[PDB]
Amino acid sequence: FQHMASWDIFCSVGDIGVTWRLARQLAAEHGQAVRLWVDEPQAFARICPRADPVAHVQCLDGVEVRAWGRPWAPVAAADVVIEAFACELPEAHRQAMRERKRPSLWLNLEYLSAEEWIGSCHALPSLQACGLSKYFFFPGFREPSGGLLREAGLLERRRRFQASVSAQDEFLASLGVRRKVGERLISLFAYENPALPGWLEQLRDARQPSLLLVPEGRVLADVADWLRVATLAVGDVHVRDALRVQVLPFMAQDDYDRLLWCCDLNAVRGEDSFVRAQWAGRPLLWHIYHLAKLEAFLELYCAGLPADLAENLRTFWLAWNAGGGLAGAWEGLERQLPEWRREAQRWADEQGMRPDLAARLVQFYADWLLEHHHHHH
Repeated sequence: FQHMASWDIFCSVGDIGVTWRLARQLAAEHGQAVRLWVDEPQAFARICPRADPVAHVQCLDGVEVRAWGRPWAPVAAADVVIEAFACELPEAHRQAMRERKRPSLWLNLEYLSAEEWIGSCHALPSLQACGLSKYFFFPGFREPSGGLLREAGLLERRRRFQASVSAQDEFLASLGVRRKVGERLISLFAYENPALPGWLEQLRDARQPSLLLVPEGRVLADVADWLRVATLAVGDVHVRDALRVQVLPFMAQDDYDRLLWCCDLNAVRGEDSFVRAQWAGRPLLWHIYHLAKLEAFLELYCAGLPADLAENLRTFWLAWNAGGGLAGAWEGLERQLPEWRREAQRWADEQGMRPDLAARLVQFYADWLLEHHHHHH
């Protein structure tokens, strides 16, 4: 015998990547029964290639992935129901949650923020009209908060990977990529940005060579325009003096981790990859889909950095997200990449000591359950 609870996770497409990662970890590491309800199967196919876009129910990585139908097909409610990123539950599911002998624990999983105030709202109950309460669950970088998603053994695996030239070379070769000696590796997952050409020009004109790895999409179209090339296909390589550009193939989440672990600088987008780039223990650039979140993260992340690096890093990140002048900050920032890399490893190690979000979520249910029946803890 072992304890197992059931979890309903609803996501309407914040970042399906975050919800899928959480669902997988609840099933794999905690042995929970997880149903993931997705209202857009095409969005889920983006993040999970092996899925069936027409199947109403399918089991992937121990998670029961179900289509969020219109109209909603009534089902019984799980022990825990998570609304990811303030999507609205089906009316019949709220009834199902109420009808249980023990009503479902109702959680809202919030977007990640470094803002200090989320600590005052984490685990806050809110009595709803139907008579149930829902609890806000705020991921965060400091206590109190719901922590960050992080798989068991992740940093140990990352350290072994980064310590092995052959593991890195073999992985990059599986993407079609071969690093040149002395070439800095930069991954570029971003949104459209008018400041990108000025930054490409700085990479082209530098003394140290760079390899810029770019996935298909809108930014790739902008890179093609700057290259003055009509089409950029997966595997294509173009050289402009010190800058080499290569187009990446599609990558599942775990392979994207390995790419982050190889690169010397990862430009990332979206809430999931922002955290994955931090676990990589490497310099990163975050493009956000906002000023309060950006500035709050910079305050915390830069707190332990030397003043000169912190100034150039903040200036570059703010300009990267404002689309403004990038020249001055990058020149100074590029010269500080080795120092920044040592600080990025320290940051990942420090965050790695905090209990991870999935563990906090399972513990929240345990304590809630014991309190519901007025038992000791």
